[PDB]
Amino acid sequence: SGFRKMAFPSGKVEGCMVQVTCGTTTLNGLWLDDVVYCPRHVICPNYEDLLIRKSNHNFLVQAGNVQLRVIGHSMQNCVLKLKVDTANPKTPKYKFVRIQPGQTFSVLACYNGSPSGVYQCAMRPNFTIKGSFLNGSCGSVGFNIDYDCVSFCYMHHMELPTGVHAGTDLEGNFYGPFVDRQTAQAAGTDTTITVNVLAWLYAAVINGDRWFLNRFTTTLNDFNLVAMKYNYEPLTQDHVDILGPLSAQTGIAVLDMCASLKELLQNGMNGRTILGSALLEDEFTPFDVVRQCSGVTF
Amino acid sequence: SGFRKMAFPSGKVEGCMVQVTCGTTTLNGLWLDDVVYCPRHVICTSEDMLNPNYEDLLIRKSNHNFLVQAGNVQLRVIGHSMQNCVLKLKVDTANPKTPKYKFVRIQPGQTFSVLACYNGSPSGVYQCAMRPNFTIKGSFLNGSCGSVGFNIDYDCVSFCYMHHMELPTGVHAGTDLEGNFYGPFVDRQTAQAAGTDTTITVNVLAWLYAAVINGDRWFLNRFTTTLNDFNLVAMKYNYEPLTQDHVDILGPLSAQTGIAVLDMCASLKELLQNGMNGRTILGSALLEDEFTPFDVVRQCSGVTF
Ligand SMILES: O=C(Nc1cncc2ccccc12)[C@@H]1CNS(=O)(=O)c2ccc(Cl)cc21
Ligand SMILES: O=C(Nc1cncc2ccccc12)[C@@H]1CNS(=O)(=O)c2ccc(Cl)cc21
Ligand SMILES: [Cl-]
Repeated sequence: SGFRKMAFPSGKVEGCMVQVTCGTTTLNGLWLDDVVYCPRHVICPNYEDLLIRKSNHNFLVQAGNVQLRVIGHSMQNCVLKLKVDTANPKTPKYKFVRIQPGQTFSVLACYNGSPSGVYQCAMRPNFTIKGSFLNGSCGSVGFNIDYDCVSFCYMHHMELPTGVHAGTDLEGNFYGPFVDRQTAQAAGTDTTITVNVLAWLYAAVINGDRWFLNRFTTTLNDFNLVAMKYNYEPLTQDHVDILGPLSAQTGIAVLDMCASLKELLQNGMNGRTILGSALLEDEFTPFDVVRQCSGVTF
Repeated sequence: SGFRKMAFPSGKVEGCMVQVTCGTTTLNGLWLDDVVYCPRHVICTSEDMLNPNYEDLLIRKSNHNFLVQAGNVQLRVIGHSMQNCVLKLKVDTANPKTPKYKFVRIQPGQTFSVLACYNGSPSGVYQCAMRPNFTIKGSFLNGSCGSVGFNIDYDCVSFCYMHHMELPTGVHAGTDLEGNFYGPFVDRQTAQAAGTDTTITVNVLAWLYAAVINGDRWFLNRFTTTLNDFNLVAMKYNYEPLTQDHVDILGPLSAQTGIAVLDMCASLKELLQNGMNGRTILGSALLEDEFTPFDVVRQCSGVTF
């Protein structure tokens, strides 16, 4: 029993965090094999023109108490790749993956190449993440684990005026219409991740919370009109298929659960909570629910 | 900016998790130096759980009855002893991944990270608090016994909890790393129930200070309160009494935001009376009590917005 916002064990990622310093700027880097990946804004804009003036020795890379020697540098989109003289002996099995909005991941928040905390979060539909980052956190990474393989999906670049965060995949491509510069940028109007709320309703049923269930079912068309009114993301047939296993485990059809969500949207919780929350939670995917309600280890 | 339920990086603890098997029972163990620590109920059957005589079950065991597995390597048990509700298995190999560590017994209201494990393999990490009724609202399935709670302030890991059992309400009970249970619990399958739980008042106040640091003041009011009048109201909402120690502990956050502890207490009094009226505080529609004053100072900026 119990349902918590659970992050992946961060150990495989901790052994990759380094500190990158260029002039007065200090941020975090990801050391995998003989390459350190970090936000290109560490050199700050006309980035290729600023980088051509730099030499390898201008980049100071520190791994714990050891200084790594930079022997090459190149830029890939908004990420800077620093070739170092030593391959990371702690390099795990890894992939660079680009995630979609609604997908979740663990963030290992770091400062000065030293990990300070781990939390779970989701890529919002507006491509921002509601993280917890202070100055110096740039270069902190987001990841998932599949058995023994770490899939790096996010590198932190910036904070927006509303306190939300923006960053890139590990190939330097931003999530969202953001740019790495000091300019007027704002997060778009956000929406609720509907498939995730439904998965969390299934998790509540598994944990013995059924007060919100009713005898009614609905159609995908009728429900999407309701979702559009409450700033909820549209629910697709793919989402319904993905929720199949949870529907079979609890005996509650996806459109049956949709009618419960419809009634919660039109009428509220009436002083009640679901899994200790007075709001509808959307940062647990269907897979996160299945994994936490059947202990998958790494 | 931002405020999340944040756990400590678990790497230092992952390198200590092992699997302990005794007959048909399999659970987790903590390998530090040449000792594996695990719940003593690993020597019990399901039948034994009603009224187990641990001393009588343990005397019938030899070192080779305990199978300890660290990754793909079997560790050799060369000694065993019981300390309260923990079993200590002396092994032939010291853990090369043993971090700098301490065993600390925490008080209710204190928070810690939990590395949930199954078969000596870590599956997830989450942050939680020792409730005033000495239980924890964890996320544990069968096989999680032996999973540990810890804090890593600076570079030393302070082990504070080892998981032992789930109570009928779905909440969890366990011990410190010396085998002493938190709460009036026993490692028996006897009728045991968690006491009525209360809200950790000092933690809710700390989280209200965190909201002010992050730029939100909608809930403040022009009133103050005496400590006694605050407690008379708070206890009607099942809130823990606020002591002078709690007021002293909130001193730094009061100085950082310019809001006196008893003025923040007055704001809490009003929040309990009125509810939130469709508003949220740090993305929550409930009053959060699983962030200590120390957690807020650690995660929040030193400059208020
Ligand atoms: O956004 C940025 N950093 C930060 C990231 N996370 C949390 C922070 C909390 C406080 C202050 C800065 C934070 C920087 C500097 N600020 S900036 O000059 O506006 C900027 C602009 C672009 C890029 Cl890609 C980066 C940046
Ligand atoms: O509580 C116990 N195990 C578990 C611990 N954590 C989460 C679980 C979730 C599902 C099922 C079992 C779980 C066991 C067995 N059940 S028992 O015989 O009641 C029991 C009693 C005491 C002691 Cl110390 C231990 C136990
Ligand atoms: Cl304590």
